[PDB]
Amino acid sequence: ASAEFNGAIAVVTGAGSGIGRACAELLSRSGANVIVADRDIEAATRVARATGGKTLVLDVGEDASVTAAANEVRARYGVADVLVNCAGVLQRTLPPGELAQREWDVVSRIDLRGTYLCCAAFGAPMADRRRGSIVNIASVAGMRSGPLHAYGPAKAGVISLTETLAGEWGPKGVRVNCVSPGFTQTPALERGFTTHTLKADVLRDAAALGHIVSANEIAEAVVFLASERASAITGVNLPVDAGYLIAGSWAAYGGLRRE
Amino acid sequence: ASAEFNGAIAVVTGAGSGIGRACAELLSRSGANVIVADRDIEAATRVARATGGKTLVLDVGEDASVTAAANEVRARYGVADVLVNCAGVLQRTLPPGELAQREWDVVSRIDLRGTYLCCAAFGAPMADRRRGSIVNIASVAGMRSGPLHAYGPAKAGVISLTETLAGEWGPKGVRVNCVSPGFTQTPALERGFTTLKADVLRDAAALGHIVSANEIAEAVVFLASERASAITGVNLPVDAGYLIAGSWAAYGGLRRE
Amino acid sequence: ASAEFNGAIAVVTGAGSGIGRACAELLSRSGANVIVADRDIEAATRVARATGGKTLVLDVGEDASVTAAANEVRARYGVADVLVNCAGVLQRTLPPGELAQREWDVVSRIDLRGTYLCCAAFGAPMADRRRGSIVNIASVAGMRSGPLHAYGPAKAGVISLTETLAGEWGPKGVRVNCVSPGFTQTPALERGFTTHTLKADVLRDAAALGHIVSANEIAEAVVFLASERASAITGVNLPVDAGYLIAGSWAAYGGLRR
Amino acid sequence: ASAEFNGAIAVVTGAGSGIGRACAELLSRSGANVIVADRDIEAATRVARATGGKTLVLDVGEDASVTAAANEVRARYGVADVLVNCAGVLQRTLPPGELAQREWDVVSRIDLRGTYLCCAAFGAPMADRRRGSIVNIASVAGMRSGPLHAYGPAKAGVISLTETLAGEWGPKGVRVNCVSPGFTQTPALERGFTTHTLKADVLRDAAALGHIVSANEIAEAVVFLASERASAITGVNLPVDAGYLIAGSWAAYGGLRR
Ligand SMILES: NC(=O)c1ccc[n+]([C@@H]2O[C@H](COP(=O)([O-])OP(=O)(O)OC[C@H]3O[C@@H](n4cnc5c(N)ncnc54)[C@H](O)[C@@H]3O)[C@@H](O)[C@H]2O)c1
Ligand SMILES: NC(=O)c1ccc[n+]([C@@H]2O[C@H](COP(=O)([O-])OP(=O)(O)OC[C@H]3O[C@@H](n4cnc5c(N)ncnc54)[C@H](O)[C@@H]3O)[C@@H](O)[C@H]2O)c1
Ligand SMILES: NC(=O)c1ccc[n+]([C@@H]2O[C@H](COP(=O)([O-])OP(=O)(O)OC[C@H]3O[C@@H](n4cnc5c(N)ncnc54)[C@H](O)[C@@H]3O)[C@@H](O)[C@H]2O)c1
Ligand SMILES: NC(=O)c1ccc[n+]([C@@H]2O[C@H](COP(=O)([O-])OP(=O)(O)OC[C@H]3O[C@@H](n4cnc5c(N)ncnc54)[C@H](O)[C@@H]3O)[C@@H](O)[C@H]2O)c1
Repeated sequence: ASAEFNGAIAVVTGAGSGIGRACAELLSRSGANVIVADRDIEAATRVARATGGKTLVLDVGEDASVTAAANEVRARYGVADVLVNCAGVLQRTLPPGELAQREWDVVSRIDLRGTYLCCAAFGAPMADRRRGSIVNIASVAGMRSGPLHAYGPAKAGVISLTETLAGEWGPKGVRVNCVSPGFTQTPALERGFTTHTLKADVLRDAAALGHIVSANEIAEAVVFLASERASAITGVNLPVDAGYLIAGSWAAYGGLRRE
Repeated sequence: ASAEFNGAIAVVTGAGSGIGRACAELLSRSGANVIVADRDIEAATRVARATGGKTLVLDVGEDASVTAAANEVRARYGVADVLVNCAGVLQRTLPPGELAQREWDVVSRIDLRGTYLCCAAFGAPMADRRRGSIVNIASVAGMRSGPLHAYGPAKAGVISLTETLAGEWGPKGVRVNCVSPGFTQTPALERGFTTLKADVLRDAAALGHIVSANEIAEAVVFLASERASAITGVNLPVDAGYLIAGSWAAYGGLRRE
Repeated sequence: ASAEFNGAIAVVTGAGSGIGRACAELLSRSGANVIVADRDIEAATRVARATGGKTLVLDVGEDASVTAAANEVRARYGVADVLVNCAGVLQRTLPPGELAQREWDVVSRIDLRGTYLCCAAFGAPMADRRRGSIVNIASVAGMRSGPLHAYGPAKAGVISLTETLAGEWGPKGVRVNCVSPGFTQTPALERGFTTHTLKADVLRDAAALGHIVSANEIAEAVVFLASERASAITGVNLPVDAGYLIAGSWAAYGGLRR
Repeated sequence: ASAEFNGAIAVVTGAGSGIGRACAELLSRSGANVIVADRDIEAATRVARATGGKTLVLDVGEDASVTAAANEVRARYGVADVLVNCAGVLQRTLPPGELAQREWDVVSRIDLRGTYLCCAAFGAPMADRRRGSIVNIASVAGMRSGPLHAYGPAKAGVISLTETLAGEWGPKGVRVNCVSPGFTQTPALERGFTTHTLKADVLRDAAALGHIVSANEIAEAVVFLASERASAITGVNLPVDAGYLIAGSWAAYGGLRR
């Protein structure tokens, strides 16, 4: 535990599960007053009870929901000091034509547009106040090819939006960065194992360190960038991926040189 | 003029103006049978008359329009050999909160989703046929910071989608690449001068030029052609050195004449 | 039919073999007056006889050789219109400690420093004359991880130097770009097969298009960038790799769908 | 507390001044046993008196110096747990031809080759023991164009080498990452002000946050990556630049909105 965020209001979207839960837990253990924001109130309530945080009902796919949630935070607590955008959904890894356009649309709406909605609603007041730190959650899938024709582009959009906002709000004292997880142990990744969409040993083999990343490891990088340890860092994308991005190019040379 | 695309069916979206028009002109001068596709039927027809191409009514923001256009092409001409995705719109350069969410949505719908709609509708038949070349139009704005919180992310999405498709369809023999224009002289840029200042754009590029639509088209046509037979999944900036020049300010700026 | 150079003077380093040979051949077929430059005069002569170009002895690891070559070009032909830096060497794919420091030093000296030597010697006069186009040869190995602790860094150095020079000389009308080949069929790649450092089917499998790149395919990209068809392109790195950079990230999803 | 190292041995090169000094200081405050390594014993002694660390004479431009220093660390303390490569030099911002080749060579030898020498000498034993964390210092100048035809390429080389080593040694449990500072307040930057090579207000204006980066701010990112809080991070380049990389592209739109 630490006092690094004592007094800080930290809104974490998607905080009921996975990466957002781990960020909420670490921010709370670091002293922050965490707003546990999720569309799933049961999950958010469980996390808030464990962290001492406060729940906020938030559907990032619904403009009215985001606007209302932002107004509730301002009225009840104050201008957010930290915003972490973890709400997101995955997609089936289907090629164009097999992937339903409806599925493509949902991924874009939640993962890119929903992050924009929250940055605008929670972050514009930060720029007005002249202080704040925003951390978005992108993905290695936003950085390289893969069978994710909605999720890849949406996460690449998050990397871009992190850069555009960092330039817009830098002169107003707000830092905006993003973390790009590799394959991270969460209930979403477990559902991929259950549908046989992914295989755990295949994911380990695809990473230079031979590990699947833990939600807590992602949260450490988010909290670093959200904190004053990162006071000079803005507009960056930090991959936390156990070396996934490193390993793929070794196959032409016979693969990683393993134990 | 050349025969490099003799016999090829080349669908160009947004071909009524600007970059798409220059691509249609150069593809036609290179021998292709150009399908001049646009939401603006009068503009498409002017370009088709000049190029010997054929018009195709296409609104990349309407799924039914894209599906019908792809079906017309397949029945009247055949499977496309080349698809160039130039249809697109710009946005007002407003910060979050000032930019209307409706404006953000339109840009994402046309510039990213509309390119996906056309890649799926025209490009899946290419993958089934085991040959084709697709060139998307991104932007330097998809590569660096700027005051375009819809357009930047959408164009970054185009760069990503070019990569994801190149991997999906590489084993089926379809190459997918993208060109990222800098500031390019088109009627859309002229509307910016009447938001943007021409001297400022020249100063922001290492070569001191605004890119012409024809210069963009040369890069598109290179990537679409067999001169690029081993090139897939790449983003080619055609920007007069905009991406190069910004980092010089800390050292006193470009060292000019 | 790829471009027209109208007699432009084009100096190609490493032009006796592989990528440089293919660049010299296509430039000559495209109307350029090619200067076939190489450390191996016998290989340069063979290529120059086939291209109608002229030979130039050039060892990019020897400062005096680069200076003397630039002086010969200036006196005999004039300032170059095009420079293509293809001279290069590979390395054994050994981890640090197994890799001899002497091997590391050679690769850095030839592949990065030697390209800098030629850009300074042949390219500064281009900037003085307010025109020219320079194409460097980097590699996908300068863009991603691999067992190449000298060659990767040197080729990443070439990508950077392309950007730095593009900015220095952009205002003087000189474009500077680079091509990053993937695995390309040359005698240097053949030595990787013979020594069993590389396996041809493994290289095809590692590319989204399932091919090894040909030297001519690299030359087409070099010639495009060197030509007026690329008059607005500067400071860019163009990968020509059959989709090597694309394919590696698919393994986590079960690999390429073949 | 930024991190806890529990007595881990941390070798910091260039630790007598600037970024290396700040890294040594924060590592010591975070519980590491710091080895303050520098070519200048006087500066290293001053830093080590403040950190309780131990001094090591190290010239990263002399192979025998690096080898002897690694042997002394192994003999006196053990295999390093952490290595931070901060030894470096800048260059005059001159175009090719005006920049002496001797100046180009020094920058490449110290900034890229010297980092490779240290990664090989101190890092191969880490891979052998199956544990360690290495942080290299690159620069934003290794990521974008500028008037730095040696320093840009050398620092791009460091970003590459970080990736190549991360792949080589990842399977042996060693993480390798790098930090790319922007303009950072050190004696080296002050020499740029004194020579009027740089102007402080120009550097602030070129960053989205309007600041010059402090040496301590760089050290925080180095210590995060070196620590177990970054146990899943390898092969990455983390810019710490107050938004320099963000700001340049705004000029076309009228500049930053201040
Ligand atoms: N798990 C991975 O391997 C991985 C990898 C890369 C990126 N990511 C990204 O990290 C973030 C979280 O991933 P996760 O693994 O923690 O998934 P998760 O399913 O375990 O948690 C996601 C949370 O987001 C909430 N949520 C979903 N849609 C929402 C909506 N419209 N409005 C509000 N809340 C919504 C969910 O209720 C859920 O609690 C996502 O952006 C994900 O794309 C995850
Ligand atoms: N001009 C530049 O500086 C510049 C820079 C970077 C990127 N781009 C991109 O190049 C592409 C073309 O730009 P331009 O300068 O030629 O603009 P332009 O206005 O001159 O031409 C754009 C064409 O797209 C058509 N179009 C717009 N929406 C459409 C829709 N839903 N369906 C079908 N057609 C539609 C328009 O009718 C028009 O004919 C765009 O993607 C643009 O974002 C332009
Ligand atoms: N073949 C590939 O797969 C591949 C991949 C990526 C990059 N590259 C790069 O392409 C360029 C050409 O490679 P290649 O495959 O054609 O090799 P190659 O052996 O077929 O030809 C290389 C030429 O460079 C000459 N040369 C070597 N050192 C020289 C020196 N100091 N001075 C003058 N000439 C010298 C050689 O005599 C030879 O003629 C190199 O830079 C290489 O690193 C090659
Ligand atoms: N200051 C900046 O703005 C900035 C920006 C980007 C990157 N960097 C990089 O950070 C690192 C340190 O920069 P700094 O500002 O702290 O410089 P500095 O002059 O303040 O300190 C550098 C230290 O490196 C030592 N050193 C130099 N050459 C050496 C050699 N052969 N062997 C051993 N020690 C040697 C010096 O004795 C000195 O103590 C460098 O790699 C630099 O390139 C600095």
